[PDB]
Amino acid sequence: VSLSAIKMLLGFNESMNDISGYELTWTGKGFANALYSEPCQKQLKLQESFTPQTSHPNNAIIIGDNLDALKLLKSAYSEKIKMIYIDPPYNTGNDEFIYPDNFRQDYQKILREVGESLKFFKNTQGSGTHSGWLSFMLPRLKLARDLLKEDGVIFISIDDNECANLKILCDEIFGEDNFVGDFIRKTKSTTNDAKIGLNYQHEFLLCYAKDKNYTNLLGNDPNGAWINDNPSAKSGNMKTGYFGVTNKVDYPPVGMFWRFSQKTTQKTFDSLIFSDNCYMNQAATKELLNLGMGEYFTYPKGVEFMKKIILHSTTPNEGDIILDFFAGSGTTVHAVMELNAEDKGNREFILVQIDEEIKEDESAYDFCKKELKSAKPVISDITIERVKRAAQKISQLSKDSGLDLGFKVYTLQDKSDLTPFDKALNLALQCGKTLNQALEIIIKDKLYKCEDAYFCIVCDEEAQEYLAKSKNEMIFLDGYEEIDLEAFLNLNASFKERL
Amino acid sequence: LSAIKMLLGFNESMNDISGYELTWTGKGFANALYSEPCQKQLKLQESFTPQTSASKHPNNAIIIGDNLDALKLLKSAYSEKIKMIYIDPPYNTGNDEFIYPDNFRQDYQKILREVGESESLKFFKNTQGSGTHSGWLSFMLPRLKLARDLLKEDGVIFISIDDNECANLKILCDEIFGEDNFVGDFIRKTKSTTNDAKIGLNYQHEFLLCYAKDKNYTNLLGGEKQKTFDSLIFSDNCYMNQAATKELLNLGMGEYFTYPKGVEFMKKIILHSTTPNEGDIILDFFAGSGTTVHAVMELNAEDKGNREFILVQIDEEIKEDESAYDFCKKELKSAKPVISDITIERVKRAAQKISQLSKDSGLDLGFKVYTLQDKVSDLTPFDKALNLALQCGKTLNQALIKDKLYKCEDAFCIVCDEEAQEYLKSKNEMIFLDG
Ligand SMILES: Nc1ncnc2c1ncn2[C@@H]1O[C@H](C[C@@H](N)CC[C@H](N)C(=O)O)[C@@H](O)[C@H]1O
Ligand SMILES: Nc1ncnc2c1ncn2[C@@H]1O[C@H](C[C@@H](N)CC[C@H](N)C(=O)O)[C@@H](O)[C@H]1O
Repeated sequence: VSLSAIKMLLGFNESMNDISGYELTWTGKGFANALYSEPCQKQLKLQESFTPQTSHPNNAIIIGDNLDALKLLKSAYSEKIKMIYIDPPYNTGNDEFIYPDNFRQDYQKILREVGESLKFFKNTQGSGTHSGWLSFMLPRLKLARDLLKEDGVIFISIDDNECANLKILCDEIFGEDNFVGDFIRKTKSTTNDAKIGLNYQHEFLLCYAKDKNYTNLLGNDPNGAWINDNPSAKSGNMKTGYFGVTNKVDYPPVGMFWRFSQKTTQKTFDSLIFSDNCYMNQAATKELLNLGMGEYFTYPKGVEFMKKIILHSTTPNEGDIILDFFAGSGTTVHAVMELNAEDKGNREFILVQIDEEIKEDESAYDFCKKELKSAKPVISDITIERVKRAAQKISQLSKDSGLDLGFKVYTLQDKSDLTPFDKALNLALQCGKTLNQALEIIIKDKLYKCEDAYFCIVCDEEAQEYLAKSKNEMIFLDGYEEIDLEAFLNLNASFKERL
Repeated sequence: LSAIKMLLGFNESMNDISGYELTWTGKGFANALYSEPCQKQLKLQESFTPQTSASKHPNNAIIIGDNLDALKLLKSAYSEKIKMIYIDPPYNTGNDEFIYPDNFRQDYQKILREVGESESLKFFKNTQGSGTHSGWLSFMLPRLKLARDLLKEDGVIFISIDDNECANLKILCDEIFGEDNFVGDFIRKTKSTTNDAKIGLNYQHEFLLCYAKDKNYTNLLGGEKQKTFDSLIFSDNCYMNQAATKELLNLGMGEYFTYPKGVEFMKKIILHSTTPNEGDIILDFFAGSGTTVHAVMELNAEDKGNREFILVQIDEEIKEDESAYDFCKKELKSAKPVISDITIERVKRAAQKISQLSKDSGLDLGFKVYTLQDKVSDLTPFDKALNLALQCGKTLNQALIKDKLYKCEDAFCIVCDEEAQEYLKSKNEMIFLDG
């Protein structure tokens, strides 16, 4: 209710955007940055442990908003992730994007400034607009950066609708100097929307380094750091590769052929490697068709595509962790497990997928109900199932039992429906221990032990105190549980911590 | 410092209502320079014709000077008239870093209407020095706005660019042409194996952005407007940098321009964005080595089309350590070696070789060189009249009483006295007069 010569205000604002400098602004950016600093409200709850009957699994799938997962993982994975890959929602005309964080309680708590005029900003931010999509991506990218090791990188798939906004957002978050580069993937051969004579047939894969100084994307008689690698690769040397090597006849693993026959070794990541017909959308569709989940996931990425990203951004034999927090059909872990089996590596993975209702009219709905024992069909149901089937089919073909296709499923509960185990695993997470660090040994529904530290939940001076007559190891108590005085004090000295 | 707390806060609150926008230092002055009246006029410098076709007036033009002043000056006659623009502006890379030039102009008069040097001005030019985005965007804005004015309803603009400024460019064109009028982007493979792979990356491509004046009226098929324009067509080895440098070598100009585009690349662009027989005009106001018009000539000569071009090229002084210096000052006998010299010699050599291969009397390979003088005194009467005709809607393609009166189509005179007074026979001509 004021005077339309507010050009005063609009002038002062614009001149201040000049003084403030180069920056991509948009409606709601201020709150998106505040959501990033809010405490974490969630806790992990164990749900399932899948093995494929071989063996505690080094891999993990978390169900929930990736905003909550990442906040939760920060307590133990700050500067621990080797690579992040995310295929987020493009903000196309077709599947157009609604800003979800409107609804979060901590966002409405963040909106304590004024719960009236808010109607105008809702329309301005809106649906299919850039403001909503960018607000959504900001806090999650910031957290993703927090989880990267210094030699870590993040890849993000994107199309024309938000490529440029994305690149500029990542510049602001990761530092423009840490832009590694962009990869082009060919998506199709012929277009069907050739309305103006253009056959638009590609998308983008942006790569940012946490610290580009440490980035590397390459692919005598005494023992040394050579440790000769696999003599077989997934190649095309059918006849000139399937043959025979104390007597024992060695033949190459099936689906793979010998690298021999009856500086010039490193490979660079080429910015156009994915412009080849191999990485088109057709390839992914046939992959999920063949897992029987083709009715249920409409736009997966492709395995050989993901396999190459992983191969260039990770090492085979150092427990590199791969995080994908926009999982979808789980193509990333299908790639990880499949590459790990090929070079006999130990890559670990963390997957995140929100649990959004599948609508009744979708084919996956009945599949979830009937085939997947599910009360309310969620997208994570078929995420998990695709991973199961891939792990199961890799397991059948691969023989190495020192090869880990299992994972554990976790959900996110708002911070008494927690097991003692959930309570203890949450305390160990809050204490630096990670999801792969051996599912802490059980000791009597009250005390648990991870790596070489114990985690105490029902500090009733049972053998709890008598076992804790073992010195030289850190003891953590859950300070939000109930706790007996005499036991606390008798546990006298100083390598103890209540949290 | 406590007062700043709401200043930066009122700003955030104002940006929320302002909405989505790419901002940078000096965008406001960049938009004001667009609106400043044109300060220059044209002076004929040369007329070239390859073979004895003797087509006294070529329909093709080359303008030496600042594309900013050029487009402002073409805006009268050539508004909504250009069919396809192509520009390969400076990329603002790390080595060939880009300095903002426009703050040596009537940007001074604009800053005089503001506060003038004065302590505040030393703040804006410091935050906008050397290879910043802000200087490059401020530079690109007014010229891109003018480029839009000249495109016709069915016009498109193509802009080459690399990773340094792609995203900034895409967002700047969205604001100028409308996001809906974004056509698509094309990918050109640049090389096979890169200079140095410091981090194991082999970065081998660049971008070609396409915007339409009005995406409703655009057609990028090949014929008379069927074969589509594939967004990955230039990812083939055929369009790498080595092709282009191979062509300058073949014209004897290998040592004289550094990173030229390639003829086969520009040809396919012209083929998809223009009809062969309709007088479509191609405008390229970052001429460089003039690959663009080499391509439209070579293309007109195969399907016998009538496309016309307009080149603009700044007359930047070449320095004595660059080999083209000795070349311009002797071979081209230029008093001052400027990049436009080698622009025009490449166009000439290509017109020659194409002429010597053609058997077509009526294929137009010549052009006129115009220069841009501030005077607004060193203008011959025909130049005085050329500007007169130019501002009344007559195109440079159109040809204009012995130093007294001129007739471009059914119309102009500089000295309006006796001889012309009786010359009023051709009643109903609506002839124009100067001031
Ligand atoms: N807040 C969120 N947290 C976690 N996942 C989300 C969230 N929002 C959307 N997603 C999911 O991220 C996925 C986006 C997909 N494009 C991912 C594709 C996946 N790479 C594939 O190959 O199928 C969808 O499954 C989304 O439901
Ligand atoms: N204000 C300006 N007005 C006209 N030309 C300019 C201006 N600034 C830079 N240029 C020139 O535009 C050209 C940019 C080049 N990259 C174009 C190369 C050209 N497409 C080729 O194939 O060789 C350079 O020759 C610049 O000197």
